[PDB]
Amino acid sequence: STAIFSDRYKGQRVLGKGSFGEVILCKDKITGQECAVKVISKRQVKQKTDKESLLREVQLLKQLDHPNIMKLYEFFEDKGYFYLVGEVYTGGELFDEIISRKRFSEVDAARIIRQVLSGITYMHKNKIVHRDLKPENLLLESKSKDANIRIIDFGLSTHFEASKKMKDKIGTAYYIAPEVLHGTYDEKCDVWSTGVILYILLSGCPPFNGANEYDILKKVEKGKYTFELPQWKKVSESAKDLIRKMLTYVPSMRISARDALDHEWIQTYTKDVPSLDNAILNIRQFQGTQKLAQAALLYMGSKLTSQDETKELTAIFHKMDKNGDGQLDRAELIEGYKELMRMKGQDASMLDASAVEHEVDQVLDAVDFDKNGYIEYSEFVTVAMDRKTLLSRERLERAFRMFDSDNSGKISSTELATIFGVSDVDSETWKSVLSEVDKNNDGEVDFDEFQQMLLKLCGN
Ligand SMILES: CCOc1ccc2cc(-c3nn(C[C@H](C(C)C)N(C)C)c4ncnc(N)c34)ccc2c1
Repeated sequence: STAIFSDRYKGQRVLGKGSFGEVILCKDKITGQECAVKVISKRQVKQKTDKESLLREVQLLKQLDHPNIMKLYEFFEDKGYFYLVGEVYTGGELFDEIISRKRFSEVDAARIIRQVLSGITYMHKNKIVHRDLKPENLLLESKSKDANIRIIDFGLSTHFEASKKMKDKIGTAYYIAPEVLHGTYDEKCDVWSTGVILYILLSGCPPFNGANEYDILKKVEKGKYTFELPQWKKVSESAKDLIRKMLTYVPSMRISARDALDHEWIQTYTKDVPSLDNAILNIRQFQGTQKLAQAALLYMGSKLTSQDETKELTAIFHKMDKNGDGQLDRAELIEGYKELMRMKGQDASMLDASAVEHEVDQVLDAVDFDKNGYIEYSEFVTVAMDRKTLLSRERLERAFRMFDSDNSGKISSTELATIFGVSDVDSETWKSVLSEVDKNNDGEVDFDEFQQMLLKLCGN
């Protein structure tokens, strides 16, 4: 009688890893409506509150409505997962659209920040705090150029513990309010994060920066920042005054979301403004660096998952092969692949039996052999996993290219230091690894070299 997610929805495709879980594009089996489902693994994420409190929050968020906040439609739960079913948005992340623009002025910044403050104000009225507000939580509603910003992930932080794994942690330290670090926080922390994002939109650099996560956290905690850089000369006084008010240390003296909406800067500039060319270049650099460290971490992770899943799948099938001749049929292959999912959460794309039948067919319709006869599972295993190895190898490659804006084919030692600082790989550890692959003292690596470093940084 309790509703089953897969009874209602089929998976179309994965949309990536978000905070607390993967997101999958799904479709209602009856009505045909498309949805973006965030699937949270119960094993991998400790809850902060009881079930009663989670349920009550979900019920509230189902009834909330605001143009700058993601719409939530449905909530499911079974033995291992939460399924959070929201509206699909196709505009991508705000910053990925900002990097691909000729001009960007304070008028562009003010319109974006007004949308963010508007969504935030509304949620604070409803006593919902974000805590983790950052640029990848700002999606554009569509590919249209006038598109509304939809803030994602309101509600989650209250109920779920943040990951301390670096794959999940990257990019977060720049944005977290000081009082979150120390444990006594309330809705003002969201003004702080919004202040950091605005600082970044108008200069291209984080106001609190450092060589690794803990050095960023130290800057945040002392709370000092300056507008002394060159690009701050191209910016109105009123913009810096707002930022000062939003990055006020003691939360009770910090400006509220609502009072920020009535600020001179927002009033004036969301109604003869020079472009901010110097900020577009730095944000393009900043985004590129952030995106490649993520891809570096996700690539290392999927290689670790592959090692785990390759050995496990082989063992499962050996048990199944009773006669010991290596011959299993598609139905057994499906049963073996299902069992791998029975004890693993990395394929949130494999939501049910029919997602797995199709995925076996795809592997099978590559290995060439017939799916109505018996099969050599050894072969099947070696192709199934690579459809994540090659798949992930290609996603790293693209971010390497994206990062290499001069198409030089290479990343300097200085740039590696920056990528590995953001990735929290120890300086001595990656230099050590660099030495084992770059024996010419070029002080630069090409893609395959950079890839070899990462395999050596995840025990290969
Ligand atoms: C209470 C929070 O419940 C939800 C439900 C669905 C969610 C869906 C997304 C989401 N994530 N993504 C993919 C994004 C990015 C590619 C835009 N990242 C996380 C891989 C989306 N793309 C389009 N529309 C969406 N709604 C999303 C993010 C947070 C969500 C939170």
